[PDB]
Amino acid sequence: KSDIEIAQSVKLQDIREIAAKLGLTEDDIDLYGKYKAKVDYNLLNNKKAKLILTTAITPTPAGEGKTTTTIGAADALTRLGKKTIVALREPSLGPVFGIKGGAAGGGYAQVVPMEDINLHFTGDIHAITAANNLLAAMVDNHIFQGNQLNIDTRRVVWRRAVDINDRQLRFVIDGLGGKANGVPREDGFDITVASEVMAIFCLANDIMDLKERLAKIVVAYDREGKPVTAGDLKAQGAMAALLKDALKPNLVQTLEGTPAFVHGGPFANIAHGCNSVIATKMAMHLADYVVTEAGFGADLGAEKFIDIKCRLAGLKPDAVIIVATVRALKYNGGLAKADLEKEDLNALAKGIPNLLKHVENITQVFKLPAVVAINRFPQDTEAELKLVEDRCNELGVNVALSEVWAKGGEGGIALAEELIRLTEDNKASNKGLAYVYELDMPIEEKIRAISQKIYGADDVMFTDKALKEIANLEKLGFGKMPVCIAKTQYSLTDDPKKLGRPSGFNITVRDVSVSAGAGFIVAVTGDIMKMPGLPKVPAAEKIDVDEKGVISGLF
Amino acid sequence: KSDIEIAQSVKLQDIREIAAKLGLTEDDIDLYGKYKAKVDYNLLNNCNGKKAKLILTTAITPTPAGEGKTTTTIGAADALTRLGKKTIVALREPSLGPVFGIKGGAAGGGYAQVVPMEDINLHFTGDIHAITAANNLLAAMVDNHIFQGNQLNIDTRRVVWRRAVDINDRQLRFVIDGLGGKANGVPREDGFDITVASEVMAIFCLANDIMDLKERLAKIVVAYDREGKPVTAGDLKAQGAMAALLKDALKPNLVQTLEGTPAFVHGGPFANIAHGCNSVIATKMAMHLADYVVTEAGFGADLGAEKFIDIKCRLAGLKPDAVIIVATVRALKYNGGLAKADLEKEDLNALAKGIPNLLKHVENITQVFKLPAVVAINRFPQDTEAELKLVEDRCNELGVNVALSEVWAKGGEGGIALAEELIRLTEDGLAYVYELDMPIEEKIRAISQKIYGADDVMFTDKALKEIANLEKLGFGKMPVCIAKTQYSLTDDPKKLGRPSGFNITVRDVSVSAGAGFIVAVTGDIMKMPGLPKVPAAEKIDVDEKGVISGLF
Ligand SMILES: [K+]
Ligand SMILES: [K+]
Ligand SMILES: [K+]
Ligand SMILES: [K+]
Repeated sequence: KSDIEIAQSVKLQDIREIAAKLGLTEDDIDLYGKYKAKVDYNLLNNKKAKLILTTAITPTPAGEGKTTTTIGAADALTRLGKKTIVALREPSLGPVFGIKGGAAGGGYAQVVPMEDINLHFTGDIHAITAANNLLAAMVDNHIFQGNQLNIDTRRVVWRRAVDINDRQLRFVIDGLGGKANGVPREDGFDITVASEVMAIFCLANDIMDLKERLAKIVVAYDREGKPVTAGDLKAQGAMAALLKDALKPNLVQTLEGTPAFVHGGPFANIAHGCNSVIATKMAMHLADYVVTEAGFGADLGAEKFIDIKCRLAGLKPDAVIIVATVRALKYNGGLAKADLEKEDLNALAKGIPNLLKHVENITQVFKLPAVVAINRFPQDTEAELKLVEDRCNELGVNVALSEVWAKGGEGGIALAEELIRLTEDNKASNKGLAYVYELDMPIEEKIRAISQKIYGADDVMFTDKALKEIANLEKLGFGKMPVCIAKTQYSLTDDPKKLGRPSGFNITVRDVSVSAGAGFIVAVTGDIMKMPGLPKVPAAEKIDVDEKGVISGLF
Repeated sequence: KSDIEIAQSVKLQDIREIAAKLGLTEDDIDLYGKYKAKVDYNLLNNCNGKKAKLILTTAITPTPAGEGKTTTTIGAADALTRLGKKTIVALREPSLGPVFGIKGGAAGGGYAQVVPMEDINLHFTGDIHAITAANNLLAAMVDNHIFQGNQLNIDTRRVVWRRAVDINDRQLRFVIDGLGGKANGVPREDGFDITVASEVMAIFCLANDIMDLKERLAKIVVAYDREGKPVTAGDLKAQGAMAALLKDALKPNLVQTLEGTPAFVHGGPFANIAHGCNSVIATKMAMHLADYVVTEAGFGADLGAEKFIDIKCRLAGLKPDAVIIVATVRALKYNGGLAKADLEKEDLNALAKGIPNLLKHVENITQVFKLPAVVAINRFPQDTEAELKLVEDRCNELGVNVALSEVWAKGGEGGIALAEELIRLTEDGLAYVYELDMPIEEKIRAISQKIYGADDVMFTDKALKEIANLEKLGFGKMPVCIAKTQYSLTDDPKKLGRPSGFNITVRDVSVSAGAGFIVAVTGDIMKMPGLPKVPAAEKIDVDEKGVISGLF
């Protein structure tokens, strides 16, 4: 019984009745069909919820069902009589046509309508694409019309975008055709959700902060090295006007009718891998418990959820879910696929340190309440689960068995109860929030602080190129903001083949740039794909529509 | 009072009420906010009309300062509604591009508007994004096929498909893509057009339903192989996915006039390289849901009206019941040589030198297309009683009445005389300029001689060769779409008046095999406008509440 079969076999509730559960009326929402609606963001200036973060262990090529657990947890809280909202990211449209689409969640833990969310949804990503490309066209128009700001054509760092998996646009030359048609320069397209516009869209408090952030975008450098901004080009009003409706969070729902926001969807390497701040804040204003998540494992996603999103937005998670599976741990202990359906306590024993490292980071470094969610598969023996529970309990952390894939909200009551226990009226902590690094430190000491404390690196090495880039960013006033580290998700090191809990290793930063409007430094550790390619046989080939307009072949 | 202020000062009816006027339940429509809806296209095949009376709004040869064809189009519909006739106005959705370069504008004007005006000028219901995505998906699939082995044996230098963005971006007119070594694609020359110039928009507009959409896309010629044979979107298995991307967009957008007349706004191709009409599915939907439908075509009757009949009506199987030809006194005086500025003071000489242009359009409609015509004049206050009488007198001598229209100032009240005449014209086989079985040259000669009044048509040696390749490849039974300047009946924009003793020169001929017509270019054709020195974008702004200002 497919995710698509499951999603189609369930009568969804009209979105006005889902909105009713949040005390929203016809006047608070803009409908986009029967099962989708945008919530006016002006509600946010007239108490707040407990915030739960769903993160996970180091990911495998397949998955650990993080998003599925994130949905399942919210459905469970709802059943226990808690007014709850699950907040998630919108997937980009590109992959749907290359390597198949997929569910928001899975099993009986989904957010729906599945088909619309995968396609145009409410048009957020299209608005973001238009804004990015307007900016680019305004940069080139300015150069063409006389280049008053003295932009060095070879130093425009702003890139164009489309939400299609198109390798042909990674490296291009545009502005050709003689003097009436542009001025030649090297350029390229990123997949829309990699644009700084998407990261900014997700870190904005409101429409005004969006506009002020957009204005700070560095689009190019002039001929003596000084940054030129979207503000210099007077683009920020037009971009924000283009993003006016998009920035209203999208209200949809779970298979059990828990209210749900789907909004924003940045990269989790070159950006912070979270859904939008405005949506998270909206959920906390309308509910008593909010469940959300961040991309990849807890070394990237949660680190950036806390040290970037929470920091700049002024939020604090009240508890963290660390998702794990017996399979993924045994893979981390070096068992190799196809050999993972059999019980192996030795292999599991060698995989647990990874989980423990992530639990240690959440409980000791970030100092947050935590529960471990094992997504129970059928072949998970009684001993294997007991083993995970014992090792976790020795750090003082509980394990909840999650069966939400198979049973929906009923399969995550134990997790939900633990989360209620963990967050029990004890907010306390006038302290504030524990971050990995402080803002006033130099860029290399933040990268070092993250690499050592979170990844468990001995140290971080820097190339001469990286070092020079850091120096010039310190000068230009960018030395006092969060640092986003772009590395592989499949390992705690920057070498993806190093599984388990690696030690006696370093990270190596090869490139450092600023997302000035987003408000963070991006530190790349090698190669980061910004535009995926279509396979030999794209999924598009088998996507069809019939006489009556029903789409087939997306899943 | 400005157009946006009027559009923001009128209290609009919930679109569900508007839908009810047409007998549509909750149920039959997808709401996009309180004042917009998409109507399900499965209501077509549904049952059986009982088709409406179809009214085509066209115009004289345009000047830079427009003649308000759209406003008259909206007003004739509002008038008809006030005369108790169940009416829908059908219009084109405008592209986003120009709004950020030279500021947007009303859908119509004055008290003859379709609204919400802001939404229509931005993302609306997202139709143009779906189109852009479909076009750009196909382009990605063409390149992927080449990158992955190139079974179809495409010549990389003969990929004629082009990418799309709805931004006025001259930087993308001419590009090289597929650079960065073997891992990043295959080098070729390429470029973007503005989205609404893509064949996907023309096909979007000519499709009868979702199955006709899919089958038209399959026939898109994306490239040629190394031995001259066309490769298609169908060969790439792209048509299903393109249609999936366009599944919702293809449902017509139901909105309203200021007075609450049901309006469709849907589709919007060029009127030079394409046919300049709103979508067939929206017109057909309107003719199904109503008794009168008022719609329009881009530019003057030599371009828009010619193609509305010879391309849209031919392929869609429609027949207009009457034609409105819009003109103004100022426009005619301009066309009779009077050089701007003075287009304010009376000048019965210059008017009499402009009128022939009008009479040529009237002749083409009433004698060549053999259709009931009415000339509607958008009366300005500075128009003298004698100027207006001279236009009426010259028109009455050909058998055509003149209705004074003041729908700009007075709304539907100002189009009563026009509407009453339309009722009279529609109470008291379609004639095409050419037959499909004629060769391409002869079809181009037919339009040029009968409609523009040219002596003959000249072709370059390149055009003759291109034409011949299309004849042999089996594209010779298709309608022909002549792309040329709108500001003149010739292909020289300077030639105002009713020019005599001229020829047209066809310099380039290609095919939109999906859309089903040949495009014949006669001069420079700008498919991607650029931004001015100071883009309108610079003064567009949004406040903490999320109100946009500076858009108009
Ligand atoms: K999507
Ligand atoms: K560049
Ligand atoms: K538009
Ligand atoms: K080309």
